[PDB]
Formats: sequence, C-alpha cells, structure tokens
Amino acid sequence: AGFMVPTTNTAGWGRAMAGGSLFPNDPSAAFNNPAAMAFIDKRIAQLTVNYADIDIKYNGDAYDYQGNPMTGGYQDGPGTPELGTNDGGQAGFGAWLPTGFLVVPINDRFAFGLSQVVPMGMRSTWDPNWKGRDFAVDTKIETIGLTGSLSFKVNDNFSLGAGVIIQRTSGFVSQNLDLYASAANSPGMGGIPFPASNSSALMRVKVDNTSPGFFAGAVWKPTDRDTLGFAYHAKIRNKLKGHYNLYDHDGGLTEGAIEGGTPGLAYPGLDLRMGASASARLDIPAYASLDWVHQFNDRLSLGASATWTEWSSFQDLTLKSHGNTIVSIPYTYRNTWTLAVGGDYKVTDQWTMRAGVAYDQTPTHNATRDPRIPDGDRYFASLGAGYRFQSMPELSIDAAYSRQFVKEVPLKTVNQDRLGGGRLDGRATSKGQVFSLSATYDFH
Ligand SMILES: CCCCCCCCOCCOCCOCCOCCO
Ligand SMILES: CCCCCCCCOCCOCCOCCOCCO
Ligand SMILES: CCCCCCCCOCCOCCOCCOCCO
Repeated sequence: AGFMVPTTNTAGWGRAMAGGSLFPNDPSAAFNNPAAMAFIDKRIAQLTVNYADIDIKYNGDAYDYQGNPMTGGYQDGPGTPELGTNDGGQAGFGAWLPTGFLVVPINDRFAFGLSQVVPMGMRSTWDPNWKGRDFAVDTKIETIGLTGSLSFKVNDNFSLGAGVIIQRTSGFVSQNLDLYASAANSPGMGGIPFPASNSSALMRVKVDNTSPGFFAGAVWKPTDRDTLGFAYHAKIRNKLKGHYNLYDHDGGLTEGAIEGGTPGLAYPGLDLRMGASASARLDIPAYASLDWVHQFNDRLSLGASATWTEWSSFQDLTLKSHGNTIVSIPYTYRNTWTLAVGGDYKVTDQWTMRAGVAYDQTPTHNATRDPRIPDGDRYFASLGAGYRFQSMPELSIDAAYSRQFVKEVPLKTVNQDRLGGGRLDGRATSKGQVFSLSATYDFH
C-alpha cells in the first residue's frame, strides 16, 4: 500500500477492513462509503486512536558511480578523519493515528457525515552516514483530512452518497548529494573521475499543501441479508510547496561549487542554490472498493472487500524550484489490489469478537524501489473485540490488534547522473503491527 493508510475505525481494524463500512451502524461510512449512511438509524459519534509500530531494515551493499563499495566519506571533507559507514540501522517508527466519525440522519431520506481521517502516512529514517545515504536519509509523509458527506436513500434497497474532503499534506525528504560524483557523470563537467564521498551535503526538502478532494458511493441491499457497496475516491491533485536547502559538511566544497555556479555548467538548465523555494506534486491516488456483508444469523456476519488503487498516477517525484526541475526521480508505481475477508461474532449481548485477514499488493516495483518506501506485498492478520456498556446510555468500547507480514523485497536502486550515479544491491525487511482502541457513543 506504499504510503496510503487504511481509513477505518477499531472495529474495521479488528476484521482486517473486510466488508468496509457496510456493517450495521458503522460511522466510518461518513467517509469510506457515504451511501451506507442512509441505513444508519441514529446519531453516532466515534473516536479511534491507533498506534502503528513499523520495523524497517536493510541488509546489502551500496556502490559509488565507479563500482567501488561505498564508504563513510570524511568528517568534514578531504583532509579530515575518515568516517565509517553502516547498514542504516532501524529506520522504522512508532506513531499515533487518530480518526473521528460522526453520522447525523437528517430526514428519512438524508443523512450527514463528518470525519477526521489520515489517508496518507509513511516514515523512514536511516542513519545519516549509512551506505545508502546517496539515495535516502529521512522520509516523512502525512496527510490528514476533514470530511463532510451526504447520503440519499432512493429505495429501501438502494442509496447514493457524496462528500468532499479538505486535505492537508506535509512532506519531508533528506538525501545526501555528492557534487563531485554528479559532475563526473555530467554532460558538461565529465572527463575526470573525481573520487566519491569527498564532497557531501545533506539536501533537505520540506513542503506542504491543502487541497479539496471528492468521493461518492452507492449501496444495494438485495436480500436484507446481503449488503453490497461500491465506493469511489477520486484522485486528489496535490502540489506540495515549501523550500529546500543543502546542509554542507564538506569543508566548503559544496558551497564553493554552488557559489561558483559550477552545477549549471555540469547540467545546463539546472539552477541549484544553497537554498530556495520549491514544489513537488504528490497527488493522492484514486481508488475504488467493492464491499459485501452477509449476515448468516443473529450472531455471525462476514464481510469481503476488494479495493483497486490507481497508484499508477505516481509516475515520478519531481523537485522543482521556480517552476524549473531540479531533479526528477521515476517511480512508475503500478495499480494495486487489496482483498480482505473477515467478520463479527456476537458472543453475548455485551461481547462481540472479530477476526480477519487481507492481502495487500505493493505499488512499488523492483526497478525503482528505494529506501524511502521499501515495501512489498503484505498479509494482514487481525483480531478484535467490542463491548457495549450495561448501565450506559449507549457507549461502546472496541479493541483490535493487527499484524502485517511484509515479504522481503530487493533493492536494486540506481541513481541518475545528477544524483551521483551510485547503486544499491540488497533487500529490505519490514514488519508492522497496529494496536487500535475506540469509543462509540450512540447518543439517540
Ligand atoms: C507520521 C507518520 C505516518 C504514520 C503512518 C501510519 C502508517 C502505519 O501503518 C499502517 C499499516 O501499515 C502496514 C504495514 O507496515 C508498513 C510497511 O513497511 C514500510 C516500507 O514501505
Ligand atoms: C518506492 C519509493 C517511493 C518514494 C516515494 C516517496 C515520496 C513521498 O513524499 C516525499 C515528500 O515529497 C517531497 C520531496 O521533494 C521532492 C523529491 O526529493 C528531492 C531529491 O533529493
Ligand atoms: C538534486 C540535484 C542535485 C544536482 C547536483 C548536480 C551537481 C552538479 O555538479 C556541480 C559541480 O561540482 C563540482 C566540484 O566540487 C566542488 C568543489 O569546489 C570547486 C570550486 O570551483
């Protein structure tokens, strides 16, 4: 799932998101499939808080543009003590992810939905002096959105839904730049095999953006036992804006070159500075999901779900400055599928148990996968439980645990000329687990 995150509540996490938001009176419908809101008979307010623990590691090699094993370079440029390098260490993280849903039926035909969601999120921080520093150091992306939706009941077996999401994305990327290595491979300054890791500066890009998105859905209940749903979330145009700066620890090599205007001579059309304003498109991919919930009896309900994400829109990551390209990195993500199956079982009038599993394809591919987002296909295994209060005017608590088994993937990353011409040869191992807890208030 690259850097897209499931936008559900604890109950959803408990069943690996199977059935989407089609289970009875699930406030998450306010965003996931607004149409299902037409079948929620009362006011519901819900808050979810997840903690995601992600483990990321690299095992392998890295080479400079001349085929030499990468080294740790120098403390502060030629003449200073040589530094050692490393495997990057643990690049994973632990993060909190809140989610809120509110559903308010208006008429016997209309319902209103409000929600706070986190559509996008990823993070990887490799030790600054690791062997793959020419490809990545830090990567941080998070998208939080506020939503408003409306549902319209056409029949007692069909309804439609539509909504708008106001999204805010913040992004950060840091990566080592080796000007001498870039020059050696340039169309204007090549010829001399400058040694690698003599010049070095940390490139840092910080950008943000707020823009609107639209989504819609439809629900069809053929047999009171079966609830089918189709939801579509359109791609969200998202041009991130901010700045970039280079933190040189070169003994003055990098700044001397830049102030000397040598970069533009190496790569005509390039206007690199020690710092400047910047932009980078990072559209939130469109996706569609088909959900089906079948109630076998008064205690067992199962759900199946298939989501097609149009990750193909993420063709490249291009850093621009004043409308001009600084560097364009191809990623050519592939469209993806995510299948889930799971369900709920009411043990008593108070207790309910959940479980589920899902298969989620990674949009990354071998030719372009790098250390920023080194994921692979994942298998999701979830367990959940819910408790409705005895002496309460309707307050339910839910818990969930979810483990994500990610397959070990290869990294064969090659850097283009202006990025130093180096390459990686290894594999990333990742692991993920989520703890979820929510409180649902059925005030009505
Ligand atoms: C502030 C950081 C954004 C927080 C991101 C929350 C995303 C957490 O995980 C949701 C479940 O993801 C499952 C798989 O494990 C992650 C994959 O390995 C990472 C390499 O691409
Ligand atoms: C398989 C890896 C895909 C990597 C995608 C990471 C994209 C996520 O967002 C990064 C934040 O966007 C802003 C960065 O600046 C643009 C490019 O970096 C500049 C070159 O050093
Ligand atoms: C994100 C893209 C970065 C693009 C970098 C291209 C860098 C190109 O070459 C610049 C040439 O640098 C040459 C030498 O090293 C500097 C030494 O000081 C020399 C003073 O004339």
